[PDB]
Amino acid sequence: NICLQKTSNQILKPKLISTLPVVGQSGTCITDPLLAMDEGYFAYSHLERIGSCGVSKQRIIGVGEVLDRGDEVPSLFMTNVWTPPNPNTVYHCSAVYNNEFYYVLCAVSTVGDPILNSTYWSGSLMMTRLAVKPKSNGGGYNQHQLALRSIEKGRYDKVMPYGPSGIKQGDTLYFPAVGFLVRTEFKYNDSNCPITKCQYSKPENCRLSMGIRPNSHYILRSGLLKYNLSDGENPKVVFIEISDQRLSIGSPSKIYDSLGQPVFYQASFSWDTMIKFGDVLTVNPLVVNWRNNTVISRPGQSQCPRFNTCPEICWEGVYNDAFLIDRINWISAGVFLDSNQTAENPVFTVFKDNEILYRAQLASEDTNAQKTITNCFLLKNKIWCISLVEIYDTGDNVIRPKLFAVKIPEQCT
Ligand SMILES: *[C@@H]1O[C@H](CO)[C@@H](O)[C@H](O)[C@H]1NC(C)=O
Ligand SMILES: *[C@@H]1O[C@H](CO)[C@@H](O)[C@H](O)[C@H]1NC(C)=O
Ligand SMILES: *[C@@H]1O[C@H](CO)[C@@H](O)[C@H](O)[C@H]1NC(C)=O
Ligand SMILES: *[C@@H]1O[C@H](CO)[C@@H](O)[C@H](O)[C@H]1NC(C)=O
Ligand SMILES: *[C@@H]1O[C@H](CO)[C@@H](O)[C@H](O)[C@H]1NC(C)=O
Repeated sequence: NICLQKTSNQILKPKLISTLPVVGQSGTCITDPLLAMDEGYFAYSHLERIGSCGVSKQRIIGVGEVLDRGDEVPSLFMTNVWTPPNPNTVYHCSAVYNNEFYYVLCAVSTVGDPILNSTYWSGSLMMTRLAVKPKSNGGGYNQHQLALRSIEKGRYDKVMPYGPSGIKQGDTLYFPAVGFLVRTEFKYNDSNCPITKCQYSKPENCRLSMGIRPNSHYILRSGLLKYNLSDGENPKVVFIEISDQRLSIGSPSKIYDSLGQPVFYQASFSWDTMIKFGDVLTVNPLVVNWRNNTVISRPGQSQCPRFNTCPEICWEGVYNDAFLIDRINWISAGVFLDSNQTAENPVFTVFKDNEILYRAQLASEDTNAQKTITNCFLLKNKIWCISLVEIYDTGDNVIRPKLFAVKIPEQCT
């Protein structure tokens, strides 16, 4: 039982918790965060850059346990850390937990960020497996690279992990992903671009905004990468595209279990800026029963600001996910930047489709903030959420992820 009523009472008490100590050291910038959680365990990643935010010094990928720290508040206890040999080659990591291991799928690139340099990326992927409870002298039990024998990608030129975390269904893992499709092969009817109440929107705007520029070589299509652990000695990776219902440019996404059923979140990196999430009807093919949410959006720039609904040509926005905490009433929780066109003012928010119930400001109105990743769970039968929030210090000119733990209150006063 949680508070189901709208209230201005400050019933949310966010607690500042803390994975690694380097996150705090002066002289290093911490970027490209990942946080994933399942079954009492977590996976975490960041890129460390000496000085500017840059020149990569170290990629860390670690796993551990989520535990009560001593005073009934959960925190993260790191258990097993891996450092890739060249931090300049590893991009877009994504984590799924299964049967005592976390599996982490990343892109390997000798040509930079594959999203920004798509035409030259080889499409190379790597899969690393990390024991959540390692063994002293555990060799290939503690950390192990898995051989990817084959990547099934259909009509797509390349496919890639794209989002912090996914789900397992038995022996099969599903990572959030994106497919690179040659723009000339994209099948789209401009009549489907919804411009009826949008006098300035051209019919072609949906189609042109399916890539990061209107004249891009590729369009981006979100979906899943399926990895079945029982599928022979070296399982294949299979791309599953998201359906064309409420289609938005392929963007960082998340699939997660909540209350026994999966939910899918897709970041709004274009003109469709109201929150894109909902229960998954089928995983393969991927169909999402998108919420008709009228209260949660995200900051952008001039053409696609917060609350924008009209088709425009734009590639802008921020990843601020939401986690379902009550299916019977469809109530969710996340951290959203309360601003129209600047990445500012992170607020922990509990909300329904057409109603914000209650909230708590995490910093100040002028606090610059960016990516937010929220996961909720039970601790002694009380609903807790942990949110990673990138806080940008404009004075210091440095981004650092902060971790907050918030108990969802039972009462409204
Ligand atoms: C982008 O791709 C080209 C392809 O050869 C490469 O030369 C260049 O290094 C890449 N740019 C960055 C910033 O990595
Ligand atoms: C294109 O889409 C519209 C959707 O209303 C449909 O009426 C039309 O028959 C479609 N066919 C085309 C563009 O070939
Ligand atoms: C995974 O692989 C096993 C063995 O081939 C098969 O029995 C099972 O149906 C597969 N599951 C999925 C979801 O593909
Ligand atoms: C959202 O709205 C559509 C109509 O555009 C409706 O068909 C669908 O059922 C609604 N989704 C919900 C309630 O999850
Ligand atoms: C932010 O955007 C909304 C919707 O267009 C508008 O109502 C509101 O006035 C804007 N806020 C500010 C502070 O300009």
